[PDB]
Amino acid sequence: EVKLILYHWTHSFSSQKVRLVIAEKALKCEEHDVSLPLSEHNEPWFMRLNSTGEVPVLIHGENIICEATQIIDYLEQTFLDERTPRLMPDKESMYYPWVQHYRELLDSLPMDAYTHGCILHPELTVDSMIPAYATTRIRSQILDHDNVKYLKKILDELEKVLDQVETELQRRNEETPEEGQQPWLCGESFTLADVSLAVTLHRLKFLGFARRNWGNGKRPNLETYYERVLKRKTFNKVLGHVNNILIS
Amino acid sequence: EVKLILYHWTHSFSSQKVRLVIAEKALKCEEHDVSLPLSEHNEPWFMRLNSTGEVPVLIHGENIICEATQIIDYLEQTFLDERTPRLMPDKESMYYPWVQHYRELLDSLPMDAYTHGCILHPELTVDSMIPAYATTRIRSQILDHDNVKYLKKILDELEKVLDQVETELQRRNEETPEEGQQPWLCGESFTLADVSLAVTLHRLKFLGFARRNWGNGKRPNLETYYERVLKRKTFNKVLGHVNNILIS
Repeated sequence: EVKLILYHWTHSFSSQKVRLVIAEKALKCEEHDVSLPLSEHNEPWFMRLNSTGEVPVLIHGENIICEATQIIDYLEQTFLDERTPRLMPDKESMYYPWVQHYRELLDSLPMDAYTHGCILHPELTVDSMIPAYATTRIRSQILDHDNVKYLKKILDELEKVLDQVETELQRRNEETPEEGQQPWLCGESFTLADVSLAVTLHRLKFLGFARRNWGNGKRPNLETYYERVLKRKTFNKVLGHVNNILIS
Repeated sequence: EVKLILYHWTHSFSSQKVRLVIAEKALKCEEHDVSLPLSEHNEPWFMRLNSTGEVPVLIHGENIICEATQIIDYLEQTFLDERTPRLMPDKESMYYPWVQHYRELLDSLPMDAYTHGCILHPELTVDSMIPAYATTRIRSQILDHDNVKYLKKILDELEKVLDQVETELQRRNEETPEEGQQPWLCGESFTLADVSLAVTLHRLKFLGFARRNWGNGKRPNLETYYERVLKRKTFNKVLGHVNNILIS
């Protein structure tokens, strides 16, 4: 039969979203982790995050797509079996603009900039999971140069995106009955915007910028969202150990 | 050992150049032809040329590149063994500007536009190898719309690129002794610009625009170049039967 194939770096933002979509849609893929346990210079996966995560690539028989966003879209378009769950509304529906908006909003964030801003400029992190011995190595080894001003700017922009999200989630909470199917950001169905939000929050925690953005009575609906998605079966299967620096 | 892998459409301009580079550099790859012998609608490979040729993808252990030009560059950069022949001059050399210039010159051509301009607007072709039954199917089935003016414009631009090439080849002929190692476009070494020129000319013949551009005393040095490269072992191994509509 025509088989799905994927070549990816397990510890990569792109691959994380793609694999989560493959699991949400119940699709069976032949995932191949191409990442090395240790680099030529014996850099673990966390010290290697600076290195490009290598955009993933899907091979569906004859078709070939190589980009997280594109591969995700292709999976949605090609697998239309009634059993396969859909992670997007119908184009005609009045949901699609909102869903796509928030997906883009969260996909526009410069995660690559953050990942380098915690290794560097580590004072802006809180409870970062990246070993500090990587900071010194990167700082001395020497992409955009290190400007605390720049890093502080994009993090203030991250606050804006997450503030919008927090508002929408609060609206969801007000609408839903206490005892009832709790909805996600856009609706009761797990959308593509939810896979972006979920992976974003998870990576942010690895960087330590999570505590600053939500917690201790800040963005409470966002805090609840994160604890909820951490328990989801799909999340713990794909992204479960992706933040553990020991497992690699 | 770290192995090379490639997923490609045998009858695709991109894959043709890449596979030719892999052969010129003597590298061993695990090429996988993903193209189908016949489509879902039973369209042979030539009637399927309209369909995107699917950019190829190289997987070198941990590294992943998915674009003809990029994959070619990567192969040049990563395989630096003395045995591996180099298809480019040294960056410092005064050759590199010229070589890269002609490579870009020939890579800028809109081959995708030509491939659709011969199926459509077939009067501009001469001895086209595409069965004419594909023309009628495409013309009625209905990317940029069909304007004879547009097609005639880009073909006049193709004449300019090939006229430059013809001039450079004439200079090569004047420099070289009759009895001596005949040089290619840029020098005695087979460059990346030569793989572009070679595959370009070969595809053009499949489209029928070859006769118009060279032949019968027109661009004689270019005609000689084409007959010469057709005999090259690397060419007949990779691109040998890529223009034969029977072999598929």
